[PDB]
Amino acid sequence: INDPAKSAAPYHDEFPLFRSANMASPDKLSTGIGFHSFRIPAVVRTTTGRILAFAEGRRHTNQDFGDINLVYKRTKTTANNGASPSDWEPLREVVGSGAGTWGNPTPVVDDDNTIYLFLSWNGATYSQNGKDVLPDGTVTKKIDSTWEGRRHLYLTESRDDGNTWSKPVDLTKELTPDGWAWDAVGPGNGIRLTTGELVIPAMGRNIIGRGAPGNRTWSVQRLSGAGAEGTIVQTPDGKLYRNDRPSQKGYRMVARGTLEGFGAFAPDAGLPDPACQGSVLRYNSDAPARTIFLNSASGTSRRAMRVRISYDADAKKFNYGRKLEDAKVSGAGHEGGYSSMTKTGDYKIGALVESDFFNDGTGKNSYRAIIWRRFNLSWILNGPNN
Ligand SMILES: [Cl-]
Repeated sequence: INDPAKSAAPYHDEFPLFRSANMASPDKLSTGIGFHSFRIPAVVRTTTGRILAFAEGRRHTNQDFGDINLVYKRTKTTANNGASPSDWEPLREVVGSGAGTWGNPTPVVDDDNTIYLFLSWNGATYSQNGKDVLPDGTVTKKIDSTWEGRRHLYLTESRDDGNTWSKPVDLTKELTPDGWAWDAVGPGNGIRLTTGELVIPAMGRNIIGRGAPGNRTWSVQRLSGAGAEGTIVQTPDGKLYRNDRPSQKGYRMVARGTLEGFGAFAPDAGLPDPACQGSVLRYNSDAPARTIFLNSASGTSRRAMRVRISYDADAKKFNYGRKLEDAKVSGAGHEGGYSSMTKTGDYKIGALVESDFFNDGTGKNSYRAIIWRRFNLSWILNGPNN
């Protein structure tokens, strides 16, 4: 019941990291290529201490389809922990080839500091629902099971602390079941287990990496009743824990297991969710061991961002935690949406969170930005609603 972290001085700081086209100093590539919106964050700390932040750079609108590039920023040094805006490099690109969709960043850092980045891809003229109008008036086809029309799974990696990235390699035939149309990996992050394997959450399955770090053999672990957008953590007991976006608004869907198989998914009544992506983080294993969870704690709204701690060996129950709105950002829209968390080298949690200007309401022209937050366990534990 005692957590020494509560006695530490509370710390928080927050600022926009991916600045949409409507903001002052909007984020653009060195090529001059700009983006209406940034969505779908992912963040990892590498073995050097450098922080890598990934996002979908949505070129023309905030929509999930059309020309979308996979963009990123690194901390300028391995030691600055992204503490202030000046600690971050300008926007770079992992991949932006063609006018199709490169997205769903799902990174994991291997033992050798190879940073793997799993990605989803679809063609320029396809969308999840089909019949969507593109900027030039073209009407999309519905994503289907054909090679051209299906969702692909790609893998790129960096061997130089995120400085450069390989041309992404298509692993669809190997790691996506045959006959699938729609697919998703993450988005958010994969993990490295105490036992040495990599686990990457995906739609209806886990991707498992075995063998030599940065030289892994990949395989698929099929799951029953998993969601499209999943998260994975190793709980203090050493078991695996999937915490997935539900198909309908309500609660997070949770299953527990091992590399040999999982039990059933069931709603976690303690974790309301509006059918949106979430994020989970293994903080520490020594007493008191902690798992961190972040989503919108609402059955209806994405604007109820809440970070929580679980002390349970199986992460059975999370505390109330703290509303991110307790440390609100101004000038970057209405915060809430997808999120991603890492530990920093200075004993903080670093979180990326989507934000929405809502200037076009629910419409395609509403600018979307991504906020970077740092806070310590003390900040969470000293929340007024605990
Ligand atoms: Cl969504």
